[PDB]
Amino acid sequence: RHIAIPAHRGLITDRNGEPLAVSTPVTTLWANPKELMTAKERWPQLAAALGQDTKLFADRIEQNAEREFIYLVRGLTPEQGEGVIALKVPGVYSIEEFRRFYPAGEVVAHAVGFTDVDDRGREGIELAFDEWLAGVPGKRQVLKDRRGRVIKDVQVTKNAKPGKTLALSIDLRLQYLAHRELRNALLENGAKAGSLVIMDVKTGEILAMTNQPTYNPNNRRNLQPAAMRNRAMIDVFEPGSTVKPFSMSAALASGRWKPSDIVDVYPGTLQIGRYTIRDVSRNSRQLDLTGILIKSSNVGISKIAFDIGAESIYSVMQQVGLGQDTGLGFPGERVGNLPNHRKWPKAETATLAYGYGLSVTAIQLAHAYAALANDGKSVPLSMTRVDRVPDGVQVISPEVASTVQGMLQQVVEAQGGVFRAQVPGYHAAGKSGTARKNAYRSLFAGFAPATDPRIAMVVVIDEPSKAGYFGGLVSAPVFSKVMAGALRLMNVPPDNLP
Ligand SMILES: *C(=O)[C@@H]([C@@H]1NC(C(=O)O)=C(S[C@@H]2CN[C@H](C(=O)N(C)C)C2)[C@@H]1C)[C@@H](C)O
Repeated sequence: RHIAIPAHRGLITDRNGEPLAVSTPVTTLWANPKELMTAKERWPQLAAALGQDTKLFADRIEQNAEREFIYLVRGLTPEQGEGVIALKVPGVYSIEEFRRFYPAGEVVAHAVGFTDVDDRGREGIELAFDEWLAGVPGKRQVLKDRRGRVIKDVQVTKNAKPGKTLALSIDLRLQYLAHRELRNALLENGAKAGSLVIMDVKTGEILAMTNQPTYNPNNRRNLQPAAMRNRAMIDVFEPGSTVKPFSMSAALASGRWKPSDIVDVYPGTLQIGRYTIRDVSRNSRQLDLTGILIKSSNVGISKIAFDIGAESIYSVMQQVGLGQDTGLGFPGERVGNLPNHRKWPKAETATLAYGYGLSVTAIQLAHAYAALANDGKSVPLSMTRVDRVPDGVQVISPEVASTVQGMLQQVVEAQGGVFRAQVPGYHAAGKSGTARKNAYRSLFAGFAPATDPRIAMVVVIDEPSKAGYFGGLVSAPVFSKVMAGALRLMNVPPDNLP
């Protein structure tokens, strides 16, 4: 009785108007088997025109002989569709439909996602913003005799309303740079999987989100399953040392600690009841707060955690969004877990403090660094272009955030620091770490320009079979290269000036 009139699906562009998902006209062929059944001699030419086996085609028509609508083929070009319609096969009609094509392809596959056969969002932005993008389908009334001769297509019951254009937060230029550099780093280190997230610290915008391995959304016939995984939003891990700047934020906000305060960590181990906290680097006695970060001392961070209490640490981590909902409403996005133990024994206090007491995603870690870089102000995450920036929330006092930024600038720039993360022409800040899932990931989280932050970035490189990945060796060089390129693409003035 009714045949739907598909609506033009809204265009998806990057933030600069570059096309990412385009509704393109296609011609679909359908048939009324009751009418096709009267023209059996035409079937082989029809089957041959559709590149279909004559018998498989005949069986399909015979098996559907009492039906009034079946699809023959979907998604042909207008010219191909016209050519078959030009054979004048009785009971064979055409529907002008729309099919999504993804011009940037594998470069932004997970972020954009894709639609199903019926042009409905199935993954990523296509799904998250399906109501905005879809539009309203039309309706046409088909009236036939008491069998299969089309008596009336009388009218169109309702016209189609097209979907709405959507500009993503993604900057395809930064996305391409991140994609290329993550693939390069994976090949260099013998790694197979990873993610790279770039964020605008002032606006909450996700400027880049790339996952390796990736896939071509235009050709989804039996791909590798690992390729489909949106790692940045789905791979949950214990962030480890990358959350020590948050434990430091709690220490500075407690009123008990100043950056020049000292902690004795010798001999790089600390016994707490039956348990032993151990530092990987064990060449220290007295360290200031910046030194605890540079040497990544678990003993140093744990002693501070015992002094200030785990409640203060848990609260900073919860306030910056670690193990919390992002509010993006992105399909398949995971939350992780930040356990609120209410009362923490010494062992749980220490493990929380050096980041093995919680599980987060790369997106949550990048959002947490954005808050720190944005002078302690958290702006809601956005996968769409943000024109009017929300007020956000002051989650870390501006004083504490500015102090920790300076400590992280020293982690990158000071003697003995993560020098492979330095960005020529700029001052940069960040912290390397080894994530845990035991499966490991090499991490670098940071932001730049260090003295007036604009961009936050997280690099996650998955550690294969055997260890040996140090975040400072593996992920830090990727941060340097992508950050150098992203700041220049954004015309951010160099801050490393005399
Ligand atoms: C945190 O993730 C763990 C520590 N964090 C780091 C780090 O700084 O990435 C280290 S590695 C330690 C510090 N610098 C040395 C280094 O980078 N190499 C010699 C290459 C060794 C620890 C793994 C923490 C939870 O133990």
